[PDB]
Amino acid sequence: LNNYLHVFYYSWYGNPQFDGKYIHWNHPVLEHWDPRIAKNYPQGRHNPPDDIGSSFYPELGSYSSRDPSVIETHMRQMRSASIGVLALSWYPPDVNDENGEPTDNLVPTILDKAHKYNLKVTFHIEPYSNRDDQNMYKNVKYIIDKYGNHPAFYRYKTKTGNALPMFYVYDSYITKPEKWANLLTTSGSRSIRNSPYDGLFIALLVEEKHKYDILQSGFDGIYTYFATNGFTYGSSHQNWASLKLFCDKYNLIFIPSVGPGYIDTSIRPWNTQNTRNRINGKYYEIGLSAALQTRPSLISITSFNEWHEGTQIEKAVPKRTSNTVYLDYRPHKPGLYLELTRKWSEKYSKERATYALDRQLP
Ligand SMILES: OC[C@H]1NC[C@@H](O)[C@@H](O[C@H]2O[C@H](CO)[C@@H](O)[C@H](O)[C@H]2O)[C@@H]1O
Ligand SMILES: [Mg+2]
Repeated sequence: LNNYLHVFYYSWYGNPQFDGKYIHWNHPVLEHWDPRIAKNYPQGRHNPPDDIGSSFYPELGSYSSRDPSVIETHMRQMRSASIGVLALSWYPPDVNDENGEPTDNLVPTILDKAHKYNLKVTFHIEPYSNRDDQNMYKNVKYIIDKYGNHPAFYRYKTKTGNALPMFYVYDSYITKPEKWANLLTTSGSRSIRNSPYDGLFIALLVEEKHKYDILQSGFDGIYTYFATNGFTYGSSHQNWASLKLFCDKYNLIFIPSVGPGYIDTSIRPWNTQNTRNRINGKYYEIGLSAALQTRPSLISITSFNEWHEGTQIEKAVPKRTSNTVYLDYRPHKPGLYLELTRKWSEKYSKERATYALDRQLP
């Protein structure tokens, strides 16, 4: 069970059975800002269970994240894949993504279940409205005060520092470095550094130039998230070597994000250019291979169950409707991407041993 391997996990799915309504599966088709194109594409909310906001279809179907048996299954599948850490998409309580309802109320159950399959839960901080250095302080405090004592709570166990929480911060670069440095530098007006609420803060890098913004901000590490090689400077794995090298110079944790392919045209029909075909695993493997080159401190996986963007490694089946031929992992099985992960996880987990300065040889 590899604890240096992280996977981005979403809890925002709902169905009538458990939530009393469909959530996220019944996703709207997001309109192009230019309506003179929006009108040449589908419109409105997907009407599940047959029609969902996804180019693939889950084994569990139109499932509820509030369904213990789903959480259980999910944990089990991550375990099969030998992932130790799920990076849970998080919004503050009474707050939600624009296409969902709130999901902090669920976290207690997700931890209990992560614990039950001896898995760990770190937090993937979404860009909630008015996110800044101030409410971030209030939320870190809430998160550790609320979930720190839970034996599922993830802490990067520094070989010989303190065991430190990790916070992945999605679209960090939105908040100016001056503002981050209030919270993330030692002498910042609201610094949690050297405090009971200190952690390892991970910033999304997009453009080459975000490097320097990230240093000025006070962040401990960087992650790329994006599954589409070519989309951003970060998500392009040819760049990854330079980001490792930079991260080494400035004592930053370089966490590359590897994805098994990309397709989001169920909800962003204009977004074809970033579609990547899975090539039955070849994409995913070239991604995980390029990540291992760098000899990274952790590796992140985009994603377990981002179904809208088609980055999910979770078990998916073939399905056909009156009008839709859903994609699927055929020729191979529902578990294909869990096995490709288990494979490369055990390879990473092993290779990572030879890295440490203490474990070198004559
Ligand atoms: O986890 C970070 C990032 N991942 C990809 C998306 O899930 C993105 O969320 C936006 O896009 C989804 C559709 O892809 C949409 O449901 C949501 O409301 C958006 O916030 C997310 O921030
Ligand atoms: Mg150290």
